[PDB]
Amino acid sequence: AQRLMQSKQTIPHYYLSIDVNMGEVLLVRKELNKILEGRSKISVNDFIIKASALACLKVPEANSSWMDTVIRQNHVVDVSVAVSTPLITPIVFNAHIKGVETIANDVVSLATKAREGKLQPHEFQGGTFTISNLGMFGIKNFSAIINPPQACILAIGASEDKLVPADNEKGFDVASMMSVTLSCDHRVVDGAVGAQWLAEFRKYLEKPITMLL
Amino acid sequence: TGVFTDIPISNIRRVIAQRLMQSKQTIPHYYLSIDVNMGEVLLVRKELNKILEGRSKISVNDFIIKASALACLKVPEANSSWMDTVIRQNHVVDVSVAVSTPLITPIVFNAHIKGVETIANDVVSLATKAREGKLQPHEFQGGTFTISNLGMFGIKNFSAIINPPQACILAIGASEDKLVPADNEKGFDVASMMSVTLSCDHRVVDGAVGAQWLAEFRKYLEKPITMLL
Amino acid sequence: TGVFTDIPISNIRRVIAQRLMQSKQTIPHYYLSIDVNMGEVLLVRKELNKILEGRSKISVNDFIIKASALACLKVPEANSSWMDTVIRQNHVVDVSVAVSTPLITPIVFNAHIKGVETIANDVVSLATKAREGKLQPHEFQGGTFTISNLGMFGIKNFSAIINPPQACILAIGASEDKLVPADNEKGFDVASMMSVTLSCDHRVVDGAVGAQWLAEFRKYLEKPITMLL
Amino acid sequence: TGVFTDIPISNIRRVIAQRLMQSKQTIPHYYLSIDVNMGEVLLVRKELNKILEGRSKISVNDFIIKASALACLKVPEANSSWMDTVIRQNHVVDVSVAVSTPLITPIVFNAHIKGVETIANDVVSLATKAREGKLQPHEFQGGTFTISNLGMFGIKNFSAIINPPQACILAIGASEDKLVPADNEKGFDVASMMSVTLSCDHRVVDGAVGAQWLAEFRKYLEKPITMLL
Repeated sequence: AQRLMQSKQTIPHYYLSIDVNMGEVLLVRKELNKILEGRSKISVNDFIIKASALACLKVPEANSSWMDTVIRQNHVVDVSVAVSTPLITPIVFNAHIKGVETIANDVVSLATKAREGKLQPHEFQGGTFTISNLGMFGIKNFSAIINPPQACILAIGASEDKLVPADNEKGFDVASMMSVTLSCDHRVVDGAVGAQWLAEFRKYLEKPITMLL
Repeated sequence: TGVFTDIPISNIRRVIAQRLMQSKQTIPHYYLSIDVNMGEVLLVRKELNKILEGRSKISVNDFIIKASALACLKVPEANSSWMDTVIRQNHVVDVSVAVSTPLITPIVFNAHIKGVETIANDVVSLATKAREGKLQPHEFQGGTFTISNLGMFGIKNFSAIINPPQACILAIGASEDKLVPADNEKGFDVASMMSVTLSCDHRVVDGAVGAQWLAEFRKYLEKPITMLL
Repeated sequence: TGVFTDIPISNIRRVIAQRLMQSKQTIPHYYLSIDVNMGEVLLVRKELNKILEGRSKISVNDFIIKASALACLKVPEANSSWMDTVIRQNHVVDVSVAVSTPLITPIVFNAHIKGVETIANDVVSLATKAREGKLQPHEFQGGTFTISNLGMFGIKNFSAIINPPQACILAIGASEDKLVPADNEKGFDVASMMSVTLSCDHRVVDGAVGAQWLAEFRKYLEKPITMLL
Repeated sequence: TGVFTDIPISNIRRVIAQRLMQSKQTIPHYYLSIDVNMGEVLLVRKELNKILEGRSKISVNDFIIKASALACLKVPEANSSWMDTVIRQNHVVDVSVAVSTPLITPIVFNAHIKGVETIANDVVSLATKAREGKLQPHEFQGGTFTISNLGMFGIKNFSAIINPPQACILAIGASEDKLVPADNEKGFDVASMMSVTLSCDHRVVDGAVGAQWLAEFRKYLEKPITMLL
């Protein structure tokens, strides 16, 4: 409550939003799960991690922190996942490098160490980013408040089935849509770059092979 | 003229010649080979080149780098070095590319991490610094691996000798069009095939693991999306 | 951790490493190769397995043993050893099988005589005594021949180095499905192909006889009933 | 008898054995390979044999000689010798043919000049002087090149070791019938294929030129009239 009252009383928040067409990621996720023996499941959440990290590389200022003297800009990406708990927050370390499946295994081993057992304090340190998704609960859209060392949050909505315009005989087709919102510090993230960040994230997810680049 | 003519032996040629004579007189070499069906990589390469503005070309050679590096992770003992007291096994992958030159050898550093396009740009900037200009000695150090491909010259298959700090080489043949069996009405279809050979130290690489290495490399290339894992 | 890590060199690994370094530094190796059409052996193997109650499985590897042994009889000089004073030519065929192990090498004794199923049972009882238990030293003696196959691992082709008392190795590739020309309406048919390579000493095996050896081996396998002769 | 038997090592066999042990213990060997589509040469060979009265047969081996010689001209460094002080590069091409014998090696002198039929007659008159009669020592001198083919014996592919004054060998496989892709209604056609391997010294032959050599050889044989140029 002190973290929240403090940060919403200091950081000048603002909210940017988009829609992300998740079909292609659904195909690749189905396939990599087929290729894995069942040795390890892979969630959509892992692609979410991988992409948001690479985007933090492409547009660094969404991945920095506001210290009072100087703005601190960090070249390694930690990403903390906001997991609900009867609000434990494991950090995935150096996610900008490690592959999607090691990210998935990392987030599960961290969840097992969290949901029913104690974690070391070292994992709660709120390092450099936060994803926070509530699509399981059926929330369509939501805007979070952020934790003060950092400058941004990523809030993910429920995936849904909308009728987009098409070129076939029917004139339309179904599409999976995720509404994605992004809060920013706005002393460090001016709106055009928050938008640039959301742009790259949108492209790494609309076109998943470009994660290889 | 006459029946024969002589020219003095070059200095750098004697350096290389010492490396080669030494290593083929010490390391117990042996040769494993496979065929790799390159069609899917050709599709993904065409597409990522389409998505790039032409801001940067991407060769097949870069996928070759990325995969051989990740395989070095999956099967570490093909990526190690034989020191006389202990076998030295290194958790970071450097990969040196054997580029022909009127044999300059740039190293791509930490290729196990960096993405395919930064690997492509790295190998070109290293080639520009090599083919017509001097490189720092620091780049010739033969760190931890070597790819060496001669498919441009139309060689189908070839087995190289390796440089002694390391334990292996990857030699890549020309891509070609073979008639594999199929299930359609015709009963067959065309396929792109690359013959890939791999030399090993064989005090450190026993045959089953050299094979395991070749297996993973084959799967990262037959099924390119698994490079994401 | 760090950029590299070290582990002490194993004792048995140094024994093998001495065998390998020694033999690839002494024996003048060379590599002959063929393709062997394995369909007929596949039919006979299916049938003899059907006729056996399941009392004993039979692998393709056993036919490989039986044939290579009979060929050693037909062309003796591929089955001999180079001693410094005289070439030693031995009228009994032992055959050692190079089995991968986390490289244990059981010998099948007098395989030139015993039938295919006793050869299969011999190689399994020897594998059971090897993979998880100690063997007597007497079985590691490298007697007079070596088969070494890596088709299970998907290797297509490979050339091994040999162990110095002997003069040759047989390396077996993966079986595969190639489209050979035919005489029917389609003009072609599928065929099972095994690529088989054979290393030789080449002070004792001149190329025409290494080839003769490979010839007989090819005929005992292309036409399996002639194993009865 | 007994389990083994011995025969004294032959003198000439020790001479050859010294040549082989020496050269595979000194020269840093490596192996390049291609496939050569032999159909057109088969047509021209059939025709020139038809035009000759039967006054002289012509083998495929003669085209092999003519082409490898002209290629030695186009890419000189595959046709030179490694002396310790300087690399010796010779503007005349001798070519020695490795003929099997119960390993006699006649040399065809100045083959870069003489026509295909005089090359054929030269190799037969040299074979007649060799297989059942003594040759002068002057013909065994291993001058500047060696072809060595084992397609008669059905070997598909093989890599030889070379004799130390020289820097390379050409090993020729059996000609075979593969199903290449085509443009007609069937989608494919039969092709005659020869697998050709080439060993090199690799202090004098860097890989791109060994490849260049193999390239020209491939073109003189794929397109036989260009032998006239």
